[PDB]
Amino acid sequence: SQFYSVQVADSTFTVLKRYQQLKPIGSGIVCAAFDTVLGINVAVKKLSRPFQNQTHAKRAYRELVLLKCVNHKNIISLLNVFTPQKTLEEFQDVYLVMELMDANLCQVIHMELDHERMSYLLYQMLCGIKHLHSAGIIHRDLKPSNIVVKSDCTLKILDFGTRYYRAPEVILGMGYKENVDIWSVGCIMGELVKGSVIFQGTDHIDQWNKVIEQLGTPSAEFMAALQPTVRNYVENRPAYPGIAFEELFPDWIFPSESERDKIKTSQARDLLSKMLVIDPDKRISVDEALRHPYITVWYDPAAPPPQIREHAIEEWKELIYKEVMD
Amino acid sequence: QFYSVQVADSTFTVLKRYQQLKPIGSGAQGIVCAAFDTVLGINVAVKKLSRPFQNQTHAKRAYRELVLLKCVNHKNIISLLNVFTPQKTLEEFQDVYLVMELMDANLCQVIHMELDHERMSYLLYQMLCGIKHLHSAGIIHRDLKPSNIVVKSDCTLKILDFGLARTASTNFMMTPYVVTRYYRAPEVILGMGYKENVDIWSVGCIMGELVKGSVIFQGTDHIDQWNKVIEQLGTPSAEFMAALQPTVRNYVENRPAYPGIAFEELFPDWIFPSERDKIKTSQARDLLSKMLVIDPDKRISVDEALRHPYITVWYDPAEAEAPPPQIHAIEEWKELIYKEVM
Ligand SMILES: O=C(Nc1cccc(-c2n[nH]c3ccc(-c4nc[nH]n4)cc23)c1)c1ccco1
Ligand SMILES: O=C(Nc1cccc(-c2n[nH]c3ccc(-c4nc[nH]n4)cc23)c1)c1ccco1
Repeated sequence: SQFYSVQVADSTFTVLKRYQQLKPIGSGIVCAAFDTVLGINVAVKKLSRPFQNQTHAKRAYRELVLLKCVNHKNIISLLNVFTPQKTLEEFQDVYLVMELMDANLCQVIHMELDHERMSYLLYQMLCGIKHLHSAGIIHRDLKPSNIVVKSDCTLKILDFGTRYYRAPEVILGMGYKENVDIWSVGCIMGELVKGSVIFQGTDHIDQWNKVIEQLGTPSAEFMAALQPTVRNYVENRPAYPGIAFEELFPDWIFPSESERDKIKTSQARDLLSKMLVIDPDKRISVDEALRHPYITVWYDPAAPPPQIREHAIEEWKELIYKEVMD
Repeated sequence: QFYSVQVADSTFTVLKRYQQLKPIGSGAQGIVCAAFDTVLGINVAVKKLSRPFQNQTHAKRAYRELVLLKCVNHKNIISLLNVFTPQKTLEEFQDVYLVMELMDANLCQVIHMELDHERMSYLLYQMLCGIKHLHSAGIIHRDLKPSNIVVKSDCTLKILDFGLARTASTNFMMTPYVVTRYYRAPEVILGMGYKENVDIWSVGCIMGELVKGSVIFQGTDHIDQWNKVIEQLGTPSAEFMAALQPTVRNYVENRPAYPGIAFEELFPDWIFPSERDKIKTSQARDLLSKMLVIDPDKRISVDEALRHPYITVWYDPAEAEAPPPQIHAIEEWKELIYKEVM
């Protein structure tokens, strides 16, 4: 096969000749490109020095294996993968070709969405997350910027797993389970409705303060699950009663141009109140969220789980190279 | 003070506040008129109990209706406004008039209309809510049909009565009846016992009729009712049939075998109401397939039907639950009923 090179935004992209007129859409570094075999625009991602250490190679091998095996309507589709190198010995760069979307969620936060659209977006998020959970993948890094949409309101998750969306248990260095991703969904949901970040901490420790001021000091039952030294910190914070959810998310920030909006507003606030819960023992699960009145309107009763670690940098390199070549 | 009026070949004697009586409903146990209430400035429904004191069953049922109507307070159960007797003493005592909120129609009247998914699911949500409130008070209706459900033009729906006492026996399909009983649950028809989801069969029959615009199981007589069930849903399991009373068991097992019709064929796409309607249609059919189940062991519960995608969209988590209600010789009944009236 033949390639050509183009300097794009401080970088040099060397790609198959089928991908033309590259233009940057984010930062792996990502370009939009016209595919002259398919006749469509695609997204071309050049992986950022994939084998510089232990972390990078581990991450990039995972991303590539998962993109190839996972097929769900709410997870980004891989269209092609290539390298401009011809041997394992000179092998340096990996290019991922993915479907091109219209926008990420940061951009939709700035608009005035009705209940139908908000609930449909949230339904899709939870569907994507459920599929990831069923494959043993707990994401932990969900945020507006790694979720993309089409103008017909289709939603896909970009990666397989920033401070503003981290669950209380992550902040306090506890363990976590599936519903760690529900906290993040609650944070994104709140922001879609409010137009601003719910918990905007100046640092990772100030994050806890932002949570406490709004939701209140968590229960003694929750405290019991902390190691004494971590609990000492938590209990030495000023005490907060928490703000009522009717006050946190007042009627006026919700759509209110018809009478049927009134009940959807009660439902949306109720779901928020179950997702934004400090104690993961008491926080809603993905399956229950999917059955919530606000969400379940989108469920159709009429997808197979995917057919799915420490190494030397050279051992990782041959693993990645094998994945690119088949 | 009272005055008398001849209404649809019956004589009503009512308080003078109740004026311009016009009949709206007939039948045994009660004759019903709309009346303008000059104290309240609204039209109401006046029901005269159809001879409450003829025997012990009549007096029992009349007492039960009155007690329950008084104690129950739920937005989907008919509200009682007043109760009175034209007689002045316990010795005189004879007639009972019940005054209730006036609605716009019986569900018989609005069933078969061209209704969208939004109105249909809303009516069904309301029915389920009333039923659940009854169940939580220990009341299982067992005889729900469109004629005991009433509606307003805004789609508000209420249940009109409390059906059969918990300890009442029913007659199975082999024992004749004159009237139509299109909504009777298979377990009642077959002589079985009943549990709470007896009422779910009725809702399924009502849901199907709202969608199709025709009675789902329209038997020519009491026995043909069962043939209409099996022709569409299919013969139930050997195990289920084997557990029936001999009279029933022998008939039912020697019936021709039917495979049943797929719910996509029974309730096809074109009978349902955009692209938003497509998922709702699919959800509606799914609920129907779970309600219209012969064997009560395999039939959906009221709680589960309320959480269904088709239904739960009308659930408001913020609104307060309605608190649960605070619950003989024919001449002892009279004194019991008189005290309730006064
Ligand atoms: O900006 C446009 N689209 C847009 C906007 C935001 C994301 C994507 C996007 N689609 N597919 C992807 C795969 C990966 C990434 C990725 N971003 C960081 N890292 N990776 C991003 C995408 C696309 C646009 C479309 C038409 C006219 O302008
Ligand atoms: O026909 C009208 N309304 C209507 C129609 C059918 C039922 C009711 C009804 N409202 N309240 C009730 C209480 C009991 C009964 C009852 N029927 C048997 N037994 N009991 C019935 C009702 C009302 C109407 C309203 C305005 C103009 O026409």
